[PDB]
Amino acid sequence: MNTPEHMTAVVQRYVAALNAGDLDGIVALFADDATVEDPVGSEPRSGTAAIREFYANSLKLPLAVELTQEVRAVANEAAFAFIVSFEYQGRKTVVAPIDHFRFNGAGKVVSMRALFGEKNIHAGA
Amino acid sequence: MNTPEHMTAVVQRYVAALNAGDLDGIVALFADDATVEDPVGSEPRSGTAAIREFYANSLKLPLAVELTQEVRAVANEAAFAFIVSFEYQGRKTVVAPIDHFRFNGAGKVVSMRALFGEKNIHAGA
Repeated sequence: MNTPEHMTAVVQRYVAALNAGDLDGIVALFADDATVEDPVGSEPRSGTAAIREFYANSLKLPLAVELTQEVRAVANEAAFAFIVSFEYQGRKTVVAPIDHFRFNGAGKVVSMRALFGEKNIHAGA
Repeated sequence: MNTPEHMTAVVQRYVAALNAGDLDGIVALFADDATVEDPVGSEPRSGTAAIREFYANSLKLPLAVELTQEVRAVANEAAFAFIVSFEYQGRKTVVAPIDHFRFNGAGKVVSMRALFGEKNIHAGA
């Protein structure tokens, strides 16, 4: 049963798994036929193996991710604002997206879409 | 041409029109065949006349709306966090949703979805 409480719990488990580099913990949140479109507009990775590799690549560098506002949960859907920070060659970068999950009956994520553009990437020189 | 700058400008014009109770200014932002789903899950109002009435009802009470974070704009889509505040019978209420716009080629809004649930409605007693 998809209650706002469950969907909010899932967003928190997702954010925490990213921080820990827990690939199994992230993949376990998705339906086997789920899709990920990161960022919006590109072509969606489909299925368990594609999704795992995507995150395996994202987690090449250590990410510090945190929710910046309350999670919005309603009718099998959740949206949340957060920031992902990482350093590279002495430069600290902060990506500030808004993600959107859609859950299935079983309470698993069937689709994920990360919305952010160049104006949401904040890196120094 | 839908540039992030245009889409961000539209979100700002939308938020300002709500604050002013400028119904023509809000409706002018949408495509004639646009849809509004407020909140997510319910049934979408379709077309210019339905959309105008919806907002005419929302604007029964004076709304104070403000963007709380940067607007996320990418590939014909924009998402933003904001709060709508209003008073009623001595009670101040704050709704904290995340809206999602999808633009057409002409740069007009073809669809709007407001995502927020009971946990995003913050009223006193």
